[PDB]
Amino acid sequence: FIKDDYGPESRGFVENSYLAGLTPTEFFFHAMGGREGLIDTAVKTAETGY
DNA sequence: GTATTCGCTCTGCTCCTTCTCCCATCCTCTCGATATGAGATCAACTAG
Repeated sequence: FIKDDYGPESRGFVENSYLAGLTPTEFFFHAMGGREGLIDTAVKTAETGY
């Protein structure tokens, strides 16, 4: 991306469906979001269990 | 003789420092590391 690109593509809007398939940038941004979910799931457990 | 201070003490108030505590449950597997006898004392015999 160009510098200072606040457009939807650049900042992680996946304009495709799962049937259409994600583009490589959409794939990476989606992996980032899913990683957030995985970290939350793996980090909340200790602190909720305590 | 009372102002007036004034030195000194008594808390007491924030704050910074220390220190001590805690950090889900359960389960499977692999892998590495991790002396000896002589003399003395005593007590049980073991008989005289």
